[PDB]
Amino acid sequence: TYTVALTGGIGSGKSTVADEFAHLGVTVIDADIIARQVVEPGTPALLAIAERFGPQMINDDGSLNRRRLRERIFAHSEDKAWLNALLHPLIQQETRRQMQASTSPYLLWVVPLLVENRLTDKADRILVVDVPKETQIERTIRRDGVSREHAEHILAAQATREQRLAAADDVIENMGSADAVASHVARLHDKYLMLASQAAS
Ligand SMILES: [Cl-]
Repeated sequence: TYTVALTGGIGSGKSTVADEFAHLGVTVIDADIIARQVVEPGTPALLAIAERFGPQMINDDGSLNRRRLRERIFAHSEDKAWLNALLHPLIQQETRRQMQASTSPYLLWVVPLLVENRLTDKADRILVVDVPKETQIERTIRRDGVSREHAEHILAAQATREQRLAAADDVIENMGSADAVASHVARLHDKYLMLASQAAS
């Protein structure tokens, strides 16, 4: 199916742009959403994690205590392989299920932190969600609880803003009034619908 890659640095806010495409009926595939789904309350994988490592892995509301799991892996790198063997098949299965269940004219792929292959290996078009560097820093602090200096270190190690803008086919600035961002999404949606029709001919 016709696929648009949604990319953006940490602190771009790109998940809110993805949500706007979802509101227009577009299937959104996001590895971070899928990874959370496979360890949701009541899941066999969450049970296995808690039975191995302890009841602190489960919050009062039944969900995974993510910090407790990161602490376990930080103290015991030898458990990474077990956790991968548990979760990887589930993530792959759910990714493929979501792809096969899609009936929309095109798909939006939310590009993860790790970019080690050309985006065009999966995608027909690349949409970058751009914000000023100061905005990236502020949004990273507020979402991850890191210091400003830590945020700067994270950003310096990602692709630069100029590199991301140059690689894009389209750019959406995730700034200003939310209604204008949504109208910009709607315009890009129309472009992608037309490109999907052209590709299908
Ligand atoms: Cl194109």
